[PDB]
Amino acid sequence: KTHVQLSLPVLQVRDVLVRGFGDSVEEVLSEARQHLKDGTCGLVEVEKGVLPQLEQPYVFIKRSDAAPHGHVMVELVAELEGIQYGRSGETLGVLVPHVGEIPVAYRKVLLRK
Repeated sequence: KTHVQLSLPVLQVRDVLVRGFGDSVEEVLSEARQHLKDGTCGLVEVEKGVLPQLEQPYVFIKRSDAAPHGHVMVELVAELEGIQYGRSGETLGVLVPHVGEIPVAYRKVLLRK
């Protein structure tokens, strides 16, 4: 399938134990997709002071469309030193590994895989 319905655990930035997916734009996008597939991916909602607490490169989920079965359609965009790789809509949050942190909510998304 080109798209997959996922329910992403929303984590508080100060709870996150593993604060990025790796060391290159290509690696973080790769790892993010693997974790999304394995159900081991969390979402941090971006506000003032969140991103500097996480590790670059960042992986964003961004709205790709204006929501089948409650699931907002999203795609992945990476960022490193203020350059983005991809072009998409509004940020829903930054993806991080989920290693058992207790979430505050779930974000239902339809991921272009």
